[PDB]
Amino acid sequence: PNFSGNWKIIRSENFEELLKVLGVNVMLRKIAVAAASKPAVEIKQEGDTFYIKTSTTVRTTEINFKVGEEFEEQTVDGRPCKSLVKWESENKMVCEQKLLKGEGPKTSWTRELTNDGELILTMTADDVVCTRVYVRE
Ligand SMILES: CC(C)N1CCC(C)(C)c2cc(-c3ccc(/C=C/C(=O)O)cc3)ccc21
Repeated sequence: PNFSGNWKIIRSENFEELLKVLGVNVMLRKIAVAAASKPAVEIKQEGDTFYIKTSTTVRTTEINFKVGEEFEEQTVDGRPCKSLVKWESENKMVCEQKLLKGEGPKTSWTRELTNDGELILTMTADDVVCTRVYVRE
């Protein structure tokens, strides 16, 4: 079974720490943390073609990409960035991000499928590592 699914979060570490290092102020961090507690995550995968929708009441992100072909999205803190996703295996994709404008910490994300049917999202901003684990429902 591939990345396709409706994914439900079961673990999170260091989400607020991630927003902190990206310069998001306390009140905005509190809104984002509240929204991130209960996201709806939709992934449709066809080979290298991906649709990923992460939706909360206050902020929804939808990206369409092909692994290996560059695209524009936002960083986790809403900064426009150039993205490129590569395979590290059939079960792990790694995305390197470059800001369009301004200055800021180096950002990246990884999505990995475990043999036990979990999805692990890793988001980094310089030193800081945020891990979110999802299961299908
Ligand atoms: C003030 C509100 C509208 N605001 C602006 C600042 C920013 C971009 C940091 C943010 C981020 C989020 C947010 C929520 C969930 C996720 C991730 C969820 C997931 O992948 O499970 C990412 C960002 C929500 C809300 C939010």
